[PDB]
Amino acid sequence: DPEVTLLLQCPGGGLPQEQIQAELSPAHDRRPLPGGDEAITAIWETRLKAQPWLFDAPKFRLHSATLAPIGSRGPQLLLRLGLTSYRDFLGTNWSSSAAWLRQQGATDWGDTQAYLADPLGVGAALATADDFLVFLRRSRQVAEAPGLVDVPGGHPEPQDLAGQLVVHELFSSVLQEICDEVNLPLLTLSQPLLLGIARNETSAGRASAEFYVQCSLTSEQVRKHYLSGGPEAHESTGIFFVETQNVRRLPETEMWAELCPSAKGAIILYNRVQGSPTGAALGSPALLPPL
Ligand SMILES: CS(=O)(=O)Nc1ccc(C(N)=O)cc1
Repeated sequence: DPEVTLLLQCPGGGLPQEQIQAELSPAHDRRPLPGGDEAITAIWETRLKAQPWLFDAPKFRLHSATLAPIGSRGPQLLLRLGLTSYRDFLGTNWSSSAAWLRQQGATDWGDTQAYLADPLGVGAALATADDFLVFLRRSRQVAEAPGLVDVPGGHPEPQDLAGQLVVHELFSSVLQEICDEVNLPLLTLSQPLLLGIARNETSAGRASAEFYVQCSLTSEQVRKHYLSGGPEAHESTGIFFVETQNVRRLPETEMWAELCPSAKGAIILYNRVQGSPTGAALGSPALLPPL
């Protein structure tokens, strides 16, 4: 699967908020473009002259993530974060010359991402009480991945001492994205666990944090809540459910070619981190069928 690369797989079946540190520093920001940031301003001006209702918004930028030695006490992950914006994304990762910026970053900084906005996404493997994962169909009229299958998520907007507030906003934002798009009550959702980080190589390597969330409602109750909002309550055009039993072999199905890269990342990390049992009981042939 060339359109997705794993940057991080979390240990212990996934990390809770209390085990993650963030360092938010201007040292983690995008580098100014070789010919000046005027090229981003020019793309933005041109876009507003066709769509004058568009607005900019701040975003978190992922610089890097370091995992502690496995089995250790204390914080298990450090996230190095800077700040970016929707405007900087449209002028870099979304630009037709994004591959040229990646090559110049390798040359100048030894870092393919140095000249890229790289806004941080969040996504969820959302499981129902009757053991299904939740999937959403994208509109065929949108600019990125039209008509493809997605999972719930988004790109969080800002507002270990500033750090712990940033980790809280990341975990908070995946729950808020589930409530806004699936129309679920917040009290039906578990605290999220971080499964890992995946990169979208079709969007010049931008990364998404992928989380596991468990809902106390059944698939039928989740569908009712989603539909009861009506067409204006969601950006997606449909919802559907796959048994967790069948998610194991999803990359061998015709569904796999319809999944957007960030949803592929969520399902690969769910299979590696929540699936794949390590012990004798769940490992037994009747419970883990070979092939
Ligand atoms: C049309 S989209 O599928 O919502 N794609 C996006 C990609 C990046 C950003 C960002 N973090 O600036 C926001 C949205």
